[PDB]
Amino acid sequence: KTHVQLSLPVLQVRDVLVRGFGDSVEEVLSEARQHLKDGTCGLVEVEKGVLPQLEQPYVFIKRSDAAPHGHVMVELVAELEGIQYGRSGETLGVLVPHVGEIPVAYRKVLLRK
Repeated sequence: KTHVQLSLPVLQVRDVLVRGFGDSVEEVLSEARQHLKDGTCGLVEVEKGVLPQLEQPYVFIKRSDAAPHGHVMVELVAELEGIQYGRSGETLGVLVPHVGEIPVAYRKVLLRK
């Protein structure tokens, strides 16, 4: 399938134990997709002071469309030193590994895989 319905655990930035997916734009996008597939991916909602607490490169989920079965359609965009790789809509949050942190909510998304 080109798209997959996922329910992403929303984590508080100060709870996150593993604060990025790796060391290159290509690696973080790769790892993010693997974790999304394995159900081991969390979402941090971006506000003032969140991103500097996480590790670059960042992986964003961004709205790709204006929501089948409650699931907002999203795609992945990476960022490193203020350059983005991809072009998409509004940020829903930054993806991080989920290693058992207790979430505050779930974000239902339809991921272009």
